Amino acid sequence: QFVCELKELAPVPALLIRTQTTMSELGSLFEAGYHDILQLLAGQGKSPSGPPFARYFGMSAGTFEVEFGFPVEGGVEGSGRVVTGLTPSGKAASSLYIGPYGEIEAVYDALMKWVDDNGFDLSGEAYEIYLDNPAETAPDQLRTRVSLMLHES
Repeated sequence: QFVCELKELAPVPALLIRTQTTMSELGSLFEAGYHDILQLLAGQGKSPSGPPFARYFGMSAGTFEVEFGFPVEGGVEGSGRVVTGLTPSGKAASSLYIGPYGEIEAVYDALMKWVDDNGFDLSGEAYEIYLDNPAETAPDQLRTRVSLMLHES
């Protein structure tokens, strides 16, 4: 029920916040951080050049790495907690998930199955691209591009 593909991601400029967090703080972290990035861009008379995303690394049960932000045209400067960087690069198993974010584990299970069957090894990092904003999109139509980063051995 999920179409999974091997994709070679090309990196582009991004404004990001790279930190470590726990599940209970994640919501507030994203709320304040994405706003930070947006206001920083606005202050410079600019805007994002792509949809927001987040990279996850570690166990959700403890403190895990989370790096998130927006792709940008570049030439923009970071400030405070916001830094300049790149969107992910390299190989990944990717699928487009549609529906409420809470039920996303379904696509992850499909992706992991795909990875095993295609002779790839997981890097451990997950990359999600939030194409639609849950504030103005009905659950059934909410798109999230999910990608599990891959190793090469």
